[PDB]
Amino acid sequence: MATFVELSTKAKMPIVGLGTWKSPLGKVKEAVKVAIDAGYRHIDCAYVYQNEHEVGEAIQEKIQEKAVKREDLFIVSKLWPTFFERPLVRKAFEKTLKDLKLSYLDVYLIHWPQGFKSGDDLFPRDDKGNAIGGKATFLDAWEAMEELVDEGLVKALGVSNFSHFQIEKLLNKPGLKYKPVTNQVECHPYLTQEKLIQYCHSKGITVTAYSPLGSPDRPWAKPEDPSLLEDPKIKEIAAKHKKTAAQVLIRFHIQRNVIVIPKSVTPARIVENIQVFDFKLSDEEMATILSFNRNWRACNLLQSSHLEDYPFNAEY
Ligand SMILES: NC(=O)c1ccc[n+]([C@@H]2O[C@H](COP(=O)([O-])OP(=O)(O)OC[C@H]3O[C@@H](n4cnc5c(N)ncnc54)[C@H](OP(=O)(O)O)[C@@H]3O)[C@@H](O)[C@H]2O)c1
Ligand SMILES: O=C(O)COc1cc(Cl)ccc1C(=O)NCc1c(Br)c(Br)c(Br)c(Br)c1Br
Repeated sequence: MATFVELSTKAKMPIVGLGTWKSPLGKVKEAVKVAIDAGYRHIDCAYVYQNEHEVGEAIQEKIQEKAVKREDLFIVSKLWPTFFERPLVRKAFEKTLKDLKLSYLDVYLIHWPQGFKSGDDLFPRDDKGNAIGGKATFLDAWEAMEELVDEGLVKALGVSNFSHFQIEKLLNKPGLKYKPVTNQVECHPYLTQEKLIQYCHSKGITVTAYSPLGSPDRPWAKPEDPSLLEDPKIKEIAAKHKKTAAQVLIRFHIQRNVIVIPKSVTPARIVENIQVFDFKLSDEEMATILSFNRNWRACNLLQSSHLEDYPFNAEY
């Protein structure tokens, strides 16, 4: 189904993908199967979601049943920041690839720019809940990740939650073998990322929008927190096309040429979320939606600010 966004490597990244954060075991498998049936080809995964082994089962089921070919799939995973020391990059990725039951990843992302204490405690923190840093940096990680590409275990590298300063830091590293093909960040009408998107696009870096629906199931959600799916102005635009709010929030990205990865394990929503290629938001509707920016992050902590390379203090 989906149209694509051309990467700098000329690989074609499907513009709508399936999110898998918090997709439970015993539902993520069916989620993936339904999505591939509905025409999804891009699946967004991560080591830290601890459900890649169930994602792997589903992908293998559908390739073996002729529903899809491996080369038409676009599989993305992410390296967690406790594994930034070189030998741990390899062991984490190998766990990821084995779980996914694949011979290669299409894209491997640095999940978060700050290094955390190395090892298999994924969330090292002090008593007060603040992150514990490790000395390895995202540049150390990138180095070991470039080997995976040399060996063809990964077709391309990317970053996630990077501000333009840290991408500059990355692109200006003397000795860089490969460049990031995407920057995966939170993006939606409340956090429109105009400056970051402009920046990345000018450096030949695509943007992948995460939490496009305002991530309404996030466990740290307060009832006073803004809710994009219930936003009357968003709902007004959807009604105007006889579409759902989710469909408008997804199509918003497509029209900015931004890749977008709504998560669902509900078959109807998964199908709904990819029916976004039969309407168009007008120029005035795009303008209106863009105006909703209030720099609101659904995904934030301030529990790791004390570490170097915190991405959200910068303006973009
Ligand atoms: N790189 C990063 O740091 C990072 C951070 C956050 C997220 N992620 C990626 O981005 C993906 C998407 O973001 P997200 O999971 O935070 O939240 P999201 O996709 O904005 O929203 C997910 C929530 O919306 C519900 N939903 C999905 N479609 C719907 C629809 N059509 N109508 C009403 N509700 C709907 C889902 O419910 P059901 O599942 O019950 O259907 C789920 O509760 C993640 O799954 C993950 O792959 C990456
Ligand atoms: O990546 C996903 O799909 C799910 O993302 C999450 C899931 C949970 Cl339970 C809690 C927080 C997030 C999240 O904010 N991720 C982006 C993010 C990460 Br990563 C890290 Br590390 C830090 Br520090 C900060 Br701040 C932020 Br913002």
